[PDB]
Amino acid sequence: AMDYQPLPGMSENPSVYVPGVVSTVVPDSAHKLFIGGLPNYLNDDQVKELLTSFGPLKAFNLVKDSATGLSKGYAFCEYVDINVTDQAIAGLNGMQLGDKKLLVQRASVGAKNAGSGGSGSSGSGGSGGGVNDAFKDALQRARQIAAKIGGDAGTSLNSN
Repeated sequence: AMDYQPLPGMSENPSVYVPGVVSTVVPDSAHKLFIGGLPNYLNDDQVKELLTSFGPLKAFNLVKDSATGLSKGYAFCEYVDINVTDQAIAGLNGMQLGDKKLLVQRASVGAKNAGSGGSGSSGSGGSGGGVNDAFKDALQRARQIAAKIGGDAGTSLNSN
């Protein structure tokens, strides 16, 4: 048994009462983050602990292979805190966990992803001050939870 059922009338919880928490399909918006270069053995739930560390997440849609059923190495997610997007992406881009680092860029409804030529400018500064640079705490958290799960060999859904 590996599922979450809330108790109707007994605690509404902070933000876990919803079974299937964080939408598995992320509605196309400008606060949609694209994470590329992530381990194929990490899916939405497992990557949540890395991404949600910076702010509250609303939806998480990993690119999953339809052939055999594993992560394709990329994911799309959106912060409910639309403001946190700019800070989180600035802190999470280049997130280096062990020997693998993720490329976190903006999907923006299939805009261009980081621009890379005109469409990726006007942001070369004014990031220091608002970004909480605790990627150390996020790293430790993520890597220890990844180890806790055993690299997709268990669960960390402690919802009781």
